[PDB]
Amino acid sequence: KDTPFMVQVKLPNYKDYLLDNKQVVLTFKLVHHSKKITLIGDANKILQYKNYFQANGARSDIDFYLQPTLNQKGVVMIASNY
Amino acid sequence: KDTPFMVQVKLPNYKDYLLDNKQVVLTFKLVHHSKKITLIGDANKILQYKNYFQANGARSDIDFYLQPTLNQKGVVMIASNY
Repeated sequence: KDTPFMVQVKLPNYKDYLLDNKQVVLTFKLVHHSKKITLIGDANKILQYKNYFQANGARSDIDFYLQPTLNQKGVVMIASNY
Repeated sequence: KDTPFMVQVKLPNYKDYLLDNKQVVLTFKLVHHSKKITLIGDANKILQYKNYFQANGARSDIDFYLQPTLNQKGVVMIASNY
């Protein structure tokens, strides 16, 4: 069956991210295949990302873990199928 | 411009991996996008994988890192574009 994976990607400010079409498509393929998503960064930034994926169809059986940080630039997303 | 990534996948023994076409194709998609590949597992097994990726990966700019362990169940592969 599917190869167990963990993918960590470095994402920009939510605003700039929406302007990077290739990055947006990549993150949605990641979410599509994941059962666990962790977002690390400023609390408001990671909420933007969480809500955006959920607003666009992310299943309720995907577990989102928010790790707020202080004075950290950007967002880190970790996606896993286990 | 490309999203910085690090992908960690769990692979079976080399001889079983060769029979999983979907897993073979996935690992070469990883190789094709990576600048660094780390293989963690039994010294003989991670060498088989390294040689396979070097011979058939069609990339000349990848740095391969070997981490021998005493684990006998498969190997862990970490692929990154930084």
